[PDB]
Amino acid sequence: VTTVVATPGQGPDRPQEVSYTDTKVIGNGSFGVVYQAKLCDSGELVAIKKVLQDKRELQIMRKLDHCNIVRLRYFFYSSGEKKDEVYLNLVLDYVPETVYRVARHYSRAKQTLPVIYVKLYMYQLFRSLAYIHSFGICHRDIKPQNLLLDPDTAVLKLCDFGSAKQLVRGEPNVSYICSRYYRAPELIFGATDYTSSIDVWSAGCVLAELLLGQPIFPGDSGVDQLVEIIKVLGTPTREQIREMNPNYTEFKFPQIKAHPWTKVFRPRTPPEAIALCSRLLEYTPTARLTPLEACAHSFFDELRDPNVKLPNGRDTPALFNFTTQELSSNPPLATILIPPHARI
Ligand SMILES: CN1CCN(c2ccc(NCCNc3ccc([N+](=O)[O-])c(N)n3)nc2-c2ccc(Cl)cc2Cl)C(=O)C1
Repeated sequence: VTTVVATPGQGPDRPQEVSYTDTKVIGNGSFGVVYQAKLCDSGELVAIKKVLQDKRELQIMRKLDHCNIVRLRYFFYSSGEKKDEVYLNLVLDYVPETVYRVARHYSRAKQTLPVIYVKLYMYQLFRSLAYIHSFGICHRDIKPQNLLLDPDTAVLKLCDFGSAKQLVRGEPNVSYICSRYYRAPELIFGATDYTSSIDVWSAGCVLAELLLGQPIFPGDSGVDQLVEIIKVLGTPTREQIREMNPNYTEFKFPQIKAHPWTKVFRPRTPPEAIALCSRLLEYTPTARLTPLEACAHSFFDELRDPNVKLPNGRDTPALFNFTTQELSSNPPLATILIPPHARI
């Protein structure tokens, strides 16, 4: 029942005994294995991610500090299933749900996720992206499963930095990255010089999925993923193909008309949600809004209303405590982002 381990963790390099109990398996996958546990001293729930080390998550997790990113409490090396292999354990903050599971509850119940939650969850996702992109860090795996959620407080926390990397101009990066459904079209065209706007495309895919109740681009392969994008956005132009990958020149594809954005979504869909979505799911990577510009979109105006409350009656979580680092990409947007009632 009680497991005792020694571990340094974030902040100062000082290993200490951490005792936890009520260990339970959350899930298994590409990430490794994630367990739920309770810290004995405080009685706080935590998520322990055990990963086998062979063949940058730790490096990135020790530097990040944000309200919409799951924090690293502690980290330790241990034994595991495989003898003589080294396993890294990340003790992170526990959040009970995922955007995937919450969206799946509403879909199975023939409902669309309420707009108030679509606004709250997307705003906090873009806010977490504005923060990591201000350090040049691209997540490269934005999807509903990686967006942790606390249903009662409506707090969203971005997790799983196992695909994350600091993008530097001049250094190439792998094109086969991101879960296929949320993969930006530059990556499909084999671009190695892509930017952090691949996460904005992936966030646009998450937004569209919450408005439709099912993935907008459910491709069965890298090639079929592009067919799903073309069926909605229409055939990309030469300029768009050059913008996505400057070294691709061989795209022969039939002329498919774009599906108008008003027709993609159901008639009850708010126009501002559609308008925001059209500025994220753009072929040209530079034409996409930055995460900080997405936060300042008119679709999130209700969150900036002094009288906004969650359906349960609680206040919204913290949305306007922006740091200077977080506003770096566009300091003048602080006028829109921090409303009159939230300033000082
Ligand atoms: C294939 N799998 C099956 C399980 N599964 C799943 C089911 C329910 C929950 N509920 C939230 C529980 N808490 C939690 C989880 C992860 C972290 N984390 O930092 O990674 C933290 N801090 N907390 N999460 C997960 C989950 C999400 C992301 C990652 Cl990487 C790992 C897991 Cl198991 C999946 O999405 C897909």
